[PDB]
Amino acid sequence: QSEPELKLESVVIVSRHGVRAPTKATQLMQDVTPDAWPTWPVKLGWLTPRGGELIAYLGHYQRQRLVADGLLAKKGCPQSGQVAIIADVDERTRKTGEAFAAGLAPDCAITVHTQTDTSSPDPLFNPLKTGVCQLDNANVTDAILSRAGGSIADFTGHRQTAFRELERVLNFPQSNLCLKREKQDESCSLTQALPSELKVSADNVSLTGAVSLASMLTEIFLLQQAQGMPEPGWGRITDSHQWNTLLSLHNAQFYLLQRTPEVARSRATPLLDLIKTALTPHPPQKQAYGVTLPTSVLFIAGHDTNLANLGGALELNWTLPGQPDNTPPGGELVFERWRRLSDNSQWIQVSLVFQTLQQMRDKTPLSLNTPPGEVKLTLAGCEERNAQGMCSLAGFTQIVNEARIPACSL
Ligand SMILES: [Hg+2]
Ligand SMILES: [Hg+2]
Ligand SMILES: [Hg+2]
Ligand SMILES: [Hg+2]
Repeated sequence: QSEPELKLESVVIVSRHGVRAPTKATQLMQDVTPDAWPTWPVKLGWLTPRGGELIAYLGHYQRQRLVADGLLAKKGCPQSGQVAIIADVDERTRKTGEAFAAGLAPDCAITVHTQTDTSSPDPLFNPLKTGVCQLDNANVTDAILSRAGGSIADFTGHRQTAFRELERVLNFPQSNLCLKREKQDESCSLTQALPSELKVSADNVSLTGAVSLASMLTEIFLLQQAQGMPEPGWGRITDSHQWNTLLSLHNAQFYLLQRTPEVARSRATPLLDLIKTALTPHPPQKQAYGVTLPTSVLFIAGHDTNLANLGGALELNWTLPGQPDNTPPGGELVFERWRRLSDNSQWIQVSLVFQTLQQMRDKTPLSLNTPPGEVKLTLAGCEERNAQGMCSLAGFTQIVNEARIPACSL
């Protein structure tokens, strides 16, 4: 029988937390719609039990997947120091680490390690926020505007179709913001009512106005859908074309703020370093958290921003069939190191594993027979590839070494 020419020796998964309740409930959010936003079963920004289940499903699937690839045993708890789970200090990331462990190795109680001080932010997930390093204001301002086509105005102008679709779902025309409009000489418009400005600081970048509101609102509609709520968007979202149109406003903000190299490289350095060191063969040592690397499987519970920063820094681009959000809840950036049996050469493969919006909505259990969506990624700047199109260890290491910003390493 034909035998595999490659052998999986290491897996590093950077995952976004699972489905959570919206992070905010502001006055603006209520003024752009005459309707009442549905309530959630958990606290704002917290993981919902359903979100935990969905993550557990992926954990269940990865276990079956890894067993078939021979990296994890089919029975029993993984051997000590074989599986490592790290998570940002947030409740939602911590719980995602627990949901994955429970799904990967039920009743095994794998430890979810986090930074010791959980009341302070973890630089691993954003070195800017803690001051490890800073953004070049002028340079970042120029790069974002450049990618925006010169101005945020031209940027939004090109997405008015998506913006009017959002207004339709919000019944924005009968909203307070619209009704108490002073300049009613003109038609109600989200981009007009809320001009979007680019704000760049040493430790942060943001978009004010309709761009960020739209990006948040559309994500909330997706969350309702994934959460299984009766009628996401008050029942005004009836087809896949509408889902994509709405979410495009979300992916668009991430394109500008999280994918832009001038922000991405810096923001992803700590993770880039952890990933490379975890994938590079070495004797069981550390990098932080009281966890030994290298190992066999490393699961990192983070955020969508991290997935986008890594994509931008590694020059990885993707679209997920059946999933309008490019960095969906539970979404996994999978890094694997395979060894070519023929000559013992090392190769790295990158994928994006995720549950389609329907698999979330229907809470469909995952397995080898019913796997989650998956897209094999190609490192744009990698020259030395193998038959399967994987990048060589050396090639990948070169890519990581040039993308990272040393001043931002931990
Ligand atoms: Hg720990
Ligand atoms: Hg190490
Ligand atoms: Hg490792
Ligand atoms: Hg998102």
